[PDB]
Amino acid sequence: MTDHKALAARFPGDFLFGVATASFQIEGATKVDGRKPSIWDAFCNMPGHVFGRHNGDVACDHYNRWEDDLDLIKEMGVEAYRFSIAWPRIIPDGFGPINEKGLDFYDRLVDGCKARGIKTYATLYHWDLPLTLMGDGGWASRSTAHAFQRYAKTVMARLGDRLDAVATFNSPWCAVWLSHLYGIHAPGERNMEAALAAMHHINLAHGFGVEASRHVAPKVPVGLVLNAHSVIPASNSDADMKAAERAFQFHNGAFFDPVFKGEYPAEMIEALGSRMPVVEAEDLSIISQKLDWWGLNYYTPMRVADDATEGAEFPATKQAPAVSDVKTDIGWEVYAPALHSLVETLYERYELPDCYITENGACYNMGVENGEVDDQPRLDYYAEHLGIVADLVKDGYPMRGYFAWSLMDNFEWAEGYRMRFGLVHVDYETQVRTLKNSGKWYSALASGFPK
Amino acid sequence: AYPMTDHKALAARFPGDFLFGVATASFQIEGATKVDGRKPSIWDAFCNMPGHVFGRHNGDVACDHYNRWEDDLDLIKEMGVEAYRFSIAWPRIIPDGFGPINEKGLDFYDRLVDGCKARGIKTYATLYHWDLPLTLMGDGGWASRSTAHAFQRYAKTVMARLGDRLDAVATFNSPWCAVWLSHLYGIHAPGERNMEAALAAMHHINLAHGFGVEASRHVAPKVPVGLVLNAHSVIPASNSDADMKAAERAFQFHNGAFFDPVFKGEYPAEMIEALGSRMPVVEAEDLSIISQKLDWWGLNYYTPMRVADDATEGAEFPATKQAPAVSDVKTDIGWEVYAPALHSLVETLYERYELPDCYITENGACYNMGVENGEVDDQPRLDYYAEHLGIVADLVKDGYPMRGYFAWSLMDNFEWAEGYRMRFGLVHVDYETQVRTLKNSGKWYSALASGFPK
Ligand SMILES: O=C(O)c1ccccc1O[C@@H]1O[C@@H](CO)[C@H](O)[C@H](O)[C@H]1O
Ligand SMILES: O=C(O)c1ccccc1O[C@@H]1O[C@@H](CO)[C@H](O)[C@H](O)[C@H]1O
Repeated sequence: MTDHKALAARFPGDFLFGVATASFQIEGATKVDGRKPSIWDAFCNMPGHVFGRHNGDVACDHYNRWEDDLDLIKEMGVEAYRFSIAWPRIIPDGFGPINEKGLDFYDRLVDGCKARGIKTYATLYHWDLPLTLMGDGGWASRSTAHAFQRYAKTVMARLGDRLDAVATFNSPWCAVWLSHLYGIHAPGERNMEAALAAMHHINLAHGFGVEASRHVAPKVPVGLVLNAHSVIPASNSDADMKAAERAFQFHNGAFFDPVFKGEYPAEMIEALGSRMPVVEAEDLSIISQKLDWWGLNYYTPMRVADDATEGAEFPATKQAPAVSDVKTDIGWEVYAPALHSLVETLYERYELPDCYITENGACYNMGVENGEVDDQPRLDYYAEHLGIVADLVKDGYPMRGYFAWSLMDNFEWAEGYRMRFGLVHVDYETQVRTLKNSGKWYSALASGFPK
Repeated sequence: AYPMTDHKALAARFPGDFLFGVATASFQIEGATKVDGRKPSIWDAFCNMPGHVFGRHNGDVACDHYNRWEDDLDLIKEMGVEAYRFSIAWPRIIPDGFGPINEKGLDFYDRLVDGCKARGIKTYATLYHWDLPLTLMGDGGWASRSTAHAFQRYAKTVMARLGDRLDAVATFNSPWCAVWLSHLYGIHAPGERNMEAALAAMHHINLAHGFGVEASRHVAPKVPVGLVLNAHSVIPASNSDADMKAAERAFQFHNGAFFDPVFKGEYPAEMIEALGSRMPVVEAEDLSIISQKLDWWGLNYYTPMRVADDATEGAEFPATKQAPAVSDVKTDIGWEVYAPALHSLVETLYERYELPDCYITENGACYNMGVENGEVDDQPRLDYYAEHLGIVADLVKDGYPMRGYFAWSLMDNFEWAEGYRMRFGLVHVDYETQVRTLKNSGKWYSALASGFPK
């Protein structure tokens, strides 16, 4: 289980261990140095969308504290840091003039990492769309993909000489369905037409980003970060099994199929295709450019059952109950085997590049007692899932690295600051960072690498 | 006694100094949404996001009034109509809501008002007709008290430039729409459905109105200040004690939310009992600022709001449901035509509230006929005007201070969630050619209005 020296023995000597973070979740300084609002600033500040109307004005104050945070990462002995770049700082209206002050912040951040021997994994888009782009229709408008194309080039032109890796998007599933169909994330739409348009334009923007990054910075390996869902049927009935496949096509295939097969899932196209935006002739060629790596985000299985309610929109599924009785403080089922079956399914179904676990972590809300944080269930979560990752390596899968999700407690989207995911406790009143016991344990594991 | 046109008989019923006008709104007619420093409004975003507006129609082109304004003023002049009521685009004047003033934006309305003065057309400006700068959504939009101060500063900036020539100014057009329809019902931008959001919008728009009144008089004390409201004509389904109570709750929520703070310096009591706990912070000076004396007010009327008690358990205040229509006549947008509801509404308001002079700022009808042989035969629109103008003349006879009337829609235009499909104009616009064609209703209105001032 939790014996780190024994766990470490199961990984190759060149395995990459990392910690990860996202711009709006930690940075604060929302109106500083030319930054303009993102769709999340708007979402937060409109009553109804976010717990307690919590916003990102301060968060972890990382914009000002970035040096201490980097020193913390070095002191933990962690080889890699994955962060996202705030489009609203770089090109504040989305289109329009470049904010060189904005590029400067990430320019210094990357330099600080280089000096400290910390490998840099940058994500171009982790949900903070500049608000002004909503004027054109946001992700529902194709022009937004070209705004992204230009943004991608702008960032890589400045950073591409030092970045160890880059990912275009993190979790299209959230930016697409959760944001435009379910109304849970910004901009909070609930419309199938809007969502399908967002779907294609995000896929297209990804393809634009790959291309742009390679024209300016060909040495930098390009990736895409996806929260692929481990879809588990409620039963072995034909009904529930056919449900599981429809769910897979809609929740995963909507992104994996275009990127890795250069097509949309056919059954999904039959049901939803007529409400999709224009797909120009070169679109799927651009979307399906070969990647150097991909990032898997995993937390919990997606248990589905057939939903035979009349007129139900594709995929016509409903939530099946948790088999495990272990749950995190946000209520997510803990079931590590669903990570093994997921990776197994994906590598059978698609031609994938090397894989990095880019997010895996757990919500537990204990704070500081006697200068320490006893977050044993988080420690246990990492041990179990890292064990699975080690199994996958054994089984022959190209698992090259693992990023622990959440360097520190932060703004957790619709949950506000109530749900803590970090390895490092952050006291929001004092901004004091406190390494948790899970973090001390992860640091012990990671410190031994590379061997 | 010999035959007389209806417009001449009608004209005899109005006092010699009655004011006749036509009216428009900036986003509905201007187009040119990305020139001369304009940044997007919440309606640009609403239009372009699939699901909110018919056909995803937007305001990019509209009637191209930004470029054809002189021709449109000439049309007004030729119609012999005394007054022009228009709105000013905040996204043109202060593109980010807060931030640098866009002089180019101000220049447009500066030249427009000069063109009206040069033509002898009286100018009635509306400062806000729903086109909030998109950037203000970053702070929460109308749900944030700061937005009220952003409006305040915008109002001041506008009036400092135009105040020497404007005949009247209204701060807002239809709070009901910007508040409930936009933040509770989800039908208008920004399309929220949240009571907490709506109550914040409610108070901050009431507050912004008061700020605007003070700002306008500070820098242009000569200009008469008003507020334009779509007061709903609430008609109970019956005189049962239960429907009667429903009608009063409906009145408090749909009208009193705005009339009580503005004209009585307080919110309706039963509404507070049900909703007060979810309202934003009301500071010490708020209601005295909101309730400043006005020089006039504008009534928007189209159709009645017929209500019955809604016994649905747990129903949110005011807990009413739609009651059946009495007339079977409807416009092409589906609204009951029922002119006497205008009479009972003005009666009700003048007995409940201490109100200044009244101008009918919007009255009109959706009918969609186009051009045939150079003409638009829109007799049902003409009949709507003649009948409602008869009600207005009746209200004058009955002792109410009705000082003027603006026919709503000078021209066919962008109709919000309906897009360009619903035509409200006295002037037809062919959206392919941008050709204006004065309709038969418009020629009739022109013949009436030209006689004034007598
Ligand atoms: O945000 C969600 O609701 C979500 C749900 C399922 C799978 C992934 C999700 O997003 C990741 O989880 C977040 C936890 O709140 C993290 O903060 C990450 O930022 C994010 O990438
Ligand atoms: O949109 C409504 O449901 C509404 C209802 C009652 C009173 C006014 C209303 O909006 C006004 O009517 C518009 C017609 O589409 C006009 O074009 C005006 O611009 C607007 O002020």
